[PDB]
Amino acid sequence: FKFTAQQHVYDINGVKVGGQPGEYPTVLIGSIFYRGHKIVSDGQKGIFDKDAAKALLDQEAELSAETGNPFIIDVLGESVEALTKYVEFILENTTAPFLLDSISPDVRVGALKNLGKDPEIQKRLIYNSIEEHYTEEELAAIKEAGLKTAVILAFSKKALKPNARIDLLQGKDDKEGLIAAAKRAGIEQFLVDPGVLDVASNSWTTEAINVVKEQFGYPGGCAPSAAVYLWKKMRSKGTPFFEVAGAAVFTYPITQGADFILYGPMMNAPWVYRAIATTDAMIAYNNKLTGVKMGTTEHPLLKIF
Amino acid sequence: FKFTAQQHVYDINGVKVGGQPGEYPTVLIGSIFYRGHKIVSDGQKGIFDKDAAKALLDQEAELSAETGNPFIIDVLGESVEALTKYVEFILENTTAPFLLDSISPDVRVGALKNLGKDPEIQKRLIYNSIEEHYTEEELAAIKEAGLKTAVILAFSKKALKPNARIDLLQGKDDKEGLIAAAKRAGIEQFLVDPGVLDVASNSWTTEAINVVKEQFGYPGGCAPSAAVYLWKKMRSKGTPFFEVAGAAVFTYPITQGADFILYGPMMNAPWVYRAIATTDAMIAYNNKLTGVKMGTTEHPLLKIF
Repeated sequence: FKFTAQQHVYDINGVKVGGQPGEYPTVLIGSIFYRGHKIVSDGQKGIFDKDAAKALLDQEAELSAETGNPFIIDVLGESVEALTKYVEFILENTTAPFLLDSISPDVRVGALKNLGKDPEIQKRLIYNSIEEHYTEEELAAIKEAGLKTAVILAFSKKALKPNARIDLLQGKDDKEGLIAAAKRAGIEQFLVDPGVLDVASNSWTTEAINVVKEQFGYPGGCAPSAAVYLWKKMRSKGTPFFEVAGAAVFTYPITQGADFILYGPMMNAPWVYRAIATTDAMIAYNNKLTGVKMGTTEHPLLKIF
Repeated sequence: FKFTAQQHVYDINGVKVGGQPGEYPTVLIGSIFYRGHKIVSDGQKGIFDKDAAKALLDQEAELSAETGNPFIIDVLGESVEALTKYVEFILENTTAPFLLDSISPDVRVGALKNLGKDPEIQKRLIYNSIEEHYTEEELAAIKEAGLKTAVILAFSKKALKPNARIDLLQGKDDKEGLIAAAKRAGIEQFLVDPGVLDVASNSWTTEAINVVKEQFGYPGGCAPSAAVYLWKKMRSKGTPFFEVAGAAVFTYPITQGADFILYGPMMNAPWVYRAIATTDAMIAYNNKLTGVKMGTTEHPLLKIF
C-alpha cells in the first residue's frame, strides 16, 4: 500500500520525518518532565534531577544509534518558569529537536516569550500544538518566536470520522483551517496528530493519519501513551504484560503507514525502540516487492539483525 | 483493509477462524511437546508430566476466557508412539481443536493411522500440514481418517516471494498445488500458512496471507516463533525486549488482516494473549469504517478494557 500524494519529508535539525511507508524509520517522541515524573521535585519552579535528565537523553541517543529510529524530545511543563528551564536544559544537553508542550496554552506562550526568536529555537523547537481552540495571542507568540515547525492536533470531539480531518486542516464554512492558522503564525512544516481518545480508538486515529498522508502528504503520527497509562487492568499486571500491550498499541499506527509516535515517558524507551524498530524492519523489507527505496541507510532493517 | 473475496469462516468444533478484519478475534495456537519442552521426560516414548501439560491447557482456557481469543493446540511429536499418546492426552484433557504436528511426515501419517476413523478426531484434529513434500500415501491416510481441515503450509525455499507461495498453493505448470492436493485427501477447510523464512520476511508472509484472503477467502496465518527464537541479537537482550520484539512480529500479520498465529511454546501464552487481544481490540473498533460486523460478542474489544 502506497499514498497518492507526494509525501512531505521534513528535515528538523537532521531528523527526517514523513515519506511513503518503508522510506524513513519511525521518529520516536519520549516525554520528560510530565506530571508525576519522579525527576521533578517542584513542577512550578522547575526543580529537576539534571543527572537523571541527562541519563534519559543519553539513553535516547544510544537507543537511536542502535535501531536508527531518530528521536524528538516531548518537553512538558506546568508553569512558564519550569518549561523555560526545561527547554534551556534540553537545548544544552541533546542535539535533538523537541516539542514545546503543556496542557495549558498560556504556559507554552509564556515560555516562548522567554526563549525568544533565537535561531536555535527556530531550528529545534516544534510547537505542541496548534489545536481547535487556538488563540490569536498564541499565533502571535509563535510568529514572534519565528517557529517553522508545529504539531497540528487535527482532533475535534465533533470531527470524529477520519475524513473530517480534511475539514479541520483545510477549514469549512466560516471556520479557518488549522493549516491556515499555522501558516498565519509563519509555520512552514506541519506534523499532523489526529489525537487519541482511548486505546481502541487508536484505529480511527491511524485511519485519520492515512487520509492526511493520502490527500495532503503531511507527516502523520499520534500520542497513544495517555490511553495506555489509563489502562490500569494492563499496567498493574507488570512485566512483560504492560510492555507487550504498550508495544501492540505503539506499533499499530506504524503498521498502517504512520511517521511518528509520542510513546509517553522516556523511561519506556528501551522496550519501545526494540518493538518499533521490529515493525519498521518488517515494513521496509516489503520495499523489495513494492520498489519503494529507503531514504537512509540508518534504518532498523539494516541494523537490528 | 477489507478483503475482495467472500471470506470462508470455519467452525472447527466451536472455534470460529477466518472472516474480514474485526469480524472474529485472532485464533491463538500454542505449541506443546515441541523439541526441548522440559515437561517431556522421553520424547521417543511420549512420557511427560501430565499435571504440567494440564496446567498449560488450563492456563490457555483461562487466557482465552479473559480476552475472547479462541485457542487450537499445536501438538508436536518426534515419533509415532509419542504423537499418538500426546493426541490421546489432548482429546481427554481439553475440548479445543488441535494440530496433528510433526516435522516428519512419516510420524504424522503413523500417528493418524493409530487414531483410525473417529468422529471426535474428524471434528477436532487439524492436519499440520499439507506441504511441498506431500505423498499419495499421506493424502490416502488423511482421506482414510476422514479429516476435513488441514494447515496448507507454503513454506518453501523454492517459493520466497509472496506470488511464488500463491503458485505453490494454487498450482502452476505441471503442479496441481497444495490446495488441490488437500482436496484430493478430502480436506474441505484450508488454514493457509505461507511459512516464515525469517523475521524481516514476516511482511512477505503477511503479503501472501493478504493475496490468499483477497483471491480465495481462506483463513490465513503464520508461525513466526522459530524465526524470533533464532534472532540472537534481540533474544540476547532478555526480558522484556525479546517479548516486545516477539509481540511486534506476532501482531504484524493481525494488523494486515490475518486470522490465526502459531505463537510457539504455550508457556509464552500469558504475554502473547495480552499483545494479540490489544491488536484485535483496535482492529474491531475500525469495523464501522471497514463496513464489517463482529460475528461474536466474545471479542477482546468487549472484554480487555
